Amino acid sequence: SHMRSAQVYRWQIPMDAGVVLDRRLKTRDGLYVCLREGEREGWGEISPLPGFSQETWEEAQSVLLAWVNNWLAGDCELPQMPSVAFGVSCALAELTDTLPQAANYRAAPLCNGDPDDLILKLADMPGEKVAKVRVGLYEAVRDGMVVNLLLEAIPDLHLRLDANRAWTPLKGQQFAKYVNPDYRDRIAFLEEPCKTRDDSRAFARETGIAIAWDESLREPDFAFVAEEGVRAVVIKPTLTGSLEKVREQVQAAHALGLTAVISSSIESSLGLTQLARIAAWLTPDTIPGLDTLDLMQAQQVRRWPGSTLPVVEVDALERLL
Amino acid sequence: SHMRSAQVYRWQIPMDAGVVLDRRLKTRDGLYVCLREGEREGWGEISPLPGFSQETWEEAQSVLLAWVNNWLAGDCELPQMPSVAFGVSCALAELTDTLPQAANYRAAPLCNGDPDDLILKLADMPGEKVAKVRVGLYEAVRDGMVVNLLLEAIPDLHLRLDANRAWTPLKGQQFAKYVNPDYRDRIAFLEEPCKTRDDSRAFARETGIAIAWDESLREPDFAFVAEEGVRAVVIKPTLTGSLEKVREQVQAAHALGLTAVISSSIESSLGLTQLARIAAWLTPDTIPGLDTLDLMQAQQVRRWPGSTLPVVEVDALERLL
Ligand SMILES: O=C(O)CCC(=O)C1=CC=C[C@@H](O)[C@@H]1C(=O)O
Ligand SMILES: O=C(O)CCC(=O)C1=CC=C[C@@H](O)[C@@H]1C(=O)O
Ligand SMILES: [Mg+2]
Ligand SMILES: [Mg+2]
Repeated sequence: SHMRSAQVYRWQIPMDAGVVLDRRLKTRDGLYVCLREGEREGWGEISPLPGFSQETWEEAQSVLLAWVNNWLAGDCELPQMPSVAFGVSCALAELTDTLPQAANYRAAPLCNGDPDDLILKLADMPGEKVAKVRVGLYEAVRDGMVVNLLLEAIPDLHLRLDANRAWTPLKGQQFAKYVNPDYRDRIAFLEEPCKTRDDSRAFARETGIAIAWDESLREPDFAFVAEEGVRAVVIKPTLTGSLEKVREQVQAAHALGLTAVISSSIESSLGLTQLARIAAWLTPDTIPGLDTLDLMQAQQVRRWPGSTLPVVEVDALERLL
Repeated sequence: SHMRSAQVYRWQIPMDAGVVLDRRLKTRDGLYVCLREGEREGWGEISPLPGFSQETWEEAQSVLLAWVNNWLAGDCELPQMPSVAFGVSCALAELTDTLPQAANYRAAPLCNGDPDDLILKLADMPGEKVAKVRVGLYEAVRDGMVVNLLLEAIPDLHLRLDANRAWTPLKGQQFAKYVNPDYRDRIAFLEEPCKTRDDSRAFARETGIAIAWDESLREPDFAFVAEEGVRAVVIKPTLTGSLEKVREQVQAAHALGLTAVISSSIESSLGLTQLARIAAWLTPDTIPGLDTLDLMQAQQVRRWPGSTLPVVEVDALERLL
């Protein structure tokens, strides 16, 4: 039986109180697609992220439904709208059993709070110690002092930092000055230190601290480039597009000797598990940036193994078809 | 002096009689941009190709002029229309002296006609013997017999072939059957043998004859993929987009162990010389597919070294600004 059918689900997941993204997030709104052909089915998540995605939830819903209406009649071109392309391409890959299963469902811990308490937490980590910490909220001196404390405390810690383009050149300098140069190599990367990319490149070259691009990847005219100081790229599939485009970006990063990190756009557990599979497959030696499930009050449909959050089943979701 | 100025030229170059592309081409219509900032200038060619480019000459002219009007005020986003993106990005690269100069202005000879006469010509070739021959005009038996004759005649010849998606699986088989399996390795690649890409992939896997993608690269949803039988990709910048996108595609091809060939879209001598520079830079060990200048009755502005065609100078071209 080659018979095609499909369902599209619309949903809202309550966020934990206080989730910040410069702006608060109360609810995660999104969509699932389920595609079926004969005995097989595949799922994907279409959840554009407010303030990051160009498209809204409602625009994505429209494009998704139109795409599904075509697919039901036979193969068609992928959507270009990135959230929809991501979710549909994932569902297609599951249908054909070409998105691999994974042993490991990994995430770099996203950490905040009292520095000493974090030291205690990170020292008890098994395996390679990688954690992600936001910078650029406090002043630069405080950030540099705290990073230095963490790195001095745990000799095998490697920190990913993210300034979300907060800094001027001077603030980047004030930060770096407080990080012991003998530890700077264990900043695995600092995402988007400065307001402009040229200022970020100068920060990297001048301080020796490795940077990564994140927001930059979605800007018009971005190109993958090997350049002194850039050590990594952060690929957020929901903001990027198809699974194949994601794969092309990982490949581009690796060809240039750059680390490619698969990272969360605050997807539901369904999309997060798929990101975990993408990471285990395409970036097997890079822990992905997926530690956002614990910002949410529930899982849906597909479980992240080990999570104790309650699970909303398919039958409780709103159906559009 | 950081003062910006620009000129846009519109032109028509008469083609030699009988140039075929399933359809005749009388004239090559196109555009140049010249960008100047202080003491520096850069040039590029914007010449969409009828039947291949989505955009027309006139649509490209519009987009180019609008882009130039922005650039004159300061840096802006590149055009997305591929011919315009190519030409503008080339001009920008020249402005900053980031499109390298080249020693060699190379092209794989594009050959036709009596097989024996071609044998004589190719035997007198200095250096590595690579030539390109069209297939799929004659019947498949004739094509296979002639390819076999050429390869048997010249032991160090490597042929690039192009069927322009002419064949069914059966025609591909009729062709292959007449090529001695001991010589098939010296078909460097056969571009687009079959009407569908799946049929082309099966041709490659089943006959052992390497294929290349050309037209496929510009189709929606193309992805760069290592797969048995695909050995090369043909990148035509005018049909592709920016110099940076071209560079990304070469990089993608090389990461996958594929040959990347920079190829002509029947540009004027100006654009062809730039393609030659792109090839010497990005694909230093791959002779580019640039042997189309001798289809044209004149060069303009920039000379291909060694050509005896007359040169139309800048002062004879129509100016739009
Ligand atoms: O990359 C990760 O480790 C987790 C995801 C993450 O840090 C982010 C997800 C979405 C928006 C941003 O707040 C933030 C980032 O800039 O990387
Ligand atoms: O690639 C080359 O060697 C020369 C250019 C070439 O063969 C082509 C240019 C433009 C259209 C096509 O006729 C043809 C091709 O399909 O590669
Ligand atoms: Mg980031
Ligand atoms: Mg071709």
